[PDB]
Amino acid sequence: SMEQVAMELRLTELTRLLRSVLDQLQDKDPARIFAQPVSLKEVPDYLDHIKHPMDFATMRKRLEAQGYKNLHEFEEDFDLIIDNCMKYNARDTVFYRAAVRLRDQGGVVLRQARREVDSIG
Repeated sequence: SMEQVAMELRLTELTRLLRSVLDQLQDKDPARIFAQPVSLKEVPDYLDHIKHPMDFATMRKRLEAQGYKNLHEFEEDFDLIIDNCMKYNARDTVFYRAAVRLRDQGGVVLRQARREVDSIG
């Protein structure tokens, strides 16, 4: 139907906007600490601690399949990246500290993303 096509176009357009958001957030991780999944070869107990792992590569896979239906779903995955890191790692670590800085810098980008998503519909 035409209604289904129009809904598909809206999802494609959201996908384009989320890809720009993802690129902007990932620039706030210049050390690439969050670029890839925590390796279970290297951190074999990770899944005993963290029940829903997340990372930027995994979000990019989901995004390119158009698997984010709305900005809430995308933000949920970004907050998992931060929140997982701040539980597994202590305050005095480069990991924890990178997550704080990504959270603080990302909030700015996400504040305007929410306005754009709402504005454009």
